[PDB]
Amino acid sequence: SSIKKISFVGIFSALATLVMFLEFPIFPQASFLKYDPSEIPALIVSFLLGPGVGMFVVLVKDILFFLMKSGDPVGIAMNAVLGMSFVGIAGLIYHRNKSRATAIKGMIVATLFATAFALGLNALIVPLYFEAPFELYLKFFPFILAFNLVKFGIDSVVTFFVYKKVSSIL
Ligand SMILES: Cc1cc2nc3c(=O)[nH]c(=O)nc-3n(C[C@H](O)[C@H](O)[C@H](O)CO)c2cc1C
Repeated sequence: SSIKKISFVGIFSALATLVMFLEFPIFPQASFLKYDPSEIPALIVSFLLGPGVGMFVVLVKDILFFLMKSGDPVGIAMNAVLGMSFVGIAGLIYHRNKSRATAIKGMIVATLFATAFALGLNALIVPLYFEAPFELYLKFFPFILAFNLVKFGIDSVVTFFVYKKVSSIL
């Protein structure tokens, strides 16, 4: 039944939006970087149903969060762009031969791409957002690499240990 999958997707974008209110800065200096575990639900959906569906969960969840927090379109756009890359790369790698090996490799390749991708965009957004010299991005660089690494690392480890316990329940 597709309605069982629509239910699953609709449920998991609702939890992805709720859990986002738990955001907090891991680094008090780079306080604009806030961690939230909202992509663990999307990565589960990506793994159990397809990369495109998991990315769709990230977009629905961030749209809903922006309407409730309209004060930050820049900081939600970057979360949306990175979350869909991370959960997209991981699911595409993994679905070519569903196993833990390509689940593990899917999340590592996705984590390192999203982090480099973050560094490239965080290189272009930080000076504009703070109306500051490129100096400041280089000052933020060690926090940016460390943060998007811990964020998508913990999201990978958590997802890895939970998402087949989720396939059993279905
Ligand atoms: C300037 C700016 C840069 C951000 N950079 C990253 C990033 O590089 N990697 C990431 O995972 N999240 C990043 N975020 C995600 C951030 O936690 C999210 O957008 C929050 O809603 C910002 O308050 C960034 C946010 C902002 C505002």
